[PDB]
Amino acid sequence: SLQDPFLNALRRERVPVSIYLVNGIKLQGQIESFDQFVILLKTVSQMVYKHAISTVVPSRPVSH
Amino acid sequence: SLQDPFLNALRRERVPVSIYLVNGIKLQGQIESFDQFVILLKTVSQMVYKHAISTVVPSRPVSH
Amino acid sequence: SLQDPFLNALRRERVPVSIYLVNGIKLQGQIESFDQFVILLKTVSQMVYKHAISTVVPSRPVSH
Amino acid sequence: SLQDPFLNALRRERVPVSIYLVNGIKLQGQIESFDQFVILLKTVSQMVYKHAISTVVPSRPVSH
Amino acid sequence: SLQDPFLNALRRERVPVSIYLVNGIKLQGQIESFDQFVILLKTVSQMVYKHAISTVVPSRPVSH
Amino acid sequence: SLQDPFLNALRRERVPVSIYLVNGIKLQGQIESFDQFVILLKTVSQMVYKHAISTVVPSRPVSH
Repeated sequence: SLQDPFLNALRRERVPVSIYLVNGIKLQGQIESFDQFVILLKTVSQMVYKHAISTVVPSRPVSH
Repeated sequence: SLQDPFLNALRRERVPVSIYLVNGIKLQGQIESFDQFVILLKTVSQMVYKHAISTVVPSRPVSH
Repeated sequence: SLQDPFLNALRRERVPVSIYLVNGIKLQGQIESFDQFVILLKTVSQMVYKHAISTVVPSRPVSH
Repeated sequence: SLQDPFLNALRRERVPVSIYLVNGIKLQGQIESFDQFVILLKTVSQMVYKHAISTVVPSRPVSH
Repeated sequence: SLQDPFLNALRRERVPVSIYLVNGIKLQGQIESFDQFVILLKTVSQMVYKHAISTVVPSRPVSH
Repeated sequence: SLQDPFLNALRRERVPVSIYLVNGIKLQGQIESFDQFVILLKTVSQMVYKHAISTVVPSRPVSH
């Protein structure tokens, strides 16, 4: 109810984001797409499993 | 049955909280919103997956 | 079938407990309440996600 | 289909076991009881969440 | 909705991939097959549980 | 759809396997049996929770 509109706003607005993983790695890029279980983060797109994500941090505020 | 009224009390009362992640990071801010799987924590709001959270600690006691 | 009566006994008897988290932290306090996914542990009550808990250890034996 | 008869054999036969947790801790004792999500391991009984367990190792072979 | 066509594209196109695990290990190979819970990664094929995967990174862009 | 025939092939053929856990431990033995949630790995058989497994690696290729 909140997750989907937040991720969709980031995707639609092409906002650069930081995705912090539970193991301490920081990914950065734009959300190309997402589904129930994964986020596709744009050299290639990488498929990130949500279960591995701790936080998604927009580079700037977004309407949601 | 307990989680939702606790989080809602924190959100409604705008109580500063600490969210401790399973990987040892401490986040701090106010709960803007939450749903089944995520908490939105207010420079930007960040989307925190519950699966990554160990504990939510209010800065002061809250009615719940 | 076992979890609920065990936690309820600890709550009802107000037994001090240690809650060990998967990341190695030890929490201590009394169980105020619990639900499907969280335990509320009593300066403030903190909301502990069960997914982050490894073991719940009573400070003394309890009827269950 | 395998988990329940294995755990029940350990419980019924009162076999000492080692329960290794995902965080590297080793617990030892006898299985008093178990349910869908937890194992009760016998100074006090401690409630171990299965999600925190990596392996259950009997101290000797058991019929199962 | 996104995961399955992405993995299927990698499998069909036999694209070398890197599979990063939550514990920091990097696996490399070609996706032979996958199902709801596992990916088979091609000396032998190894069965990788999705719950252990953080990211799947194609070695080159793929139609999806 | 893939996991069950792979594990069954390993079990039926009694192929030595390595089971790598998410915490970095390596287990070795033969799969005696498995179910939805656990694998029984043959001094004693140990019960390994799948949630703790990262990869299952056959010692030699197997029909599947």
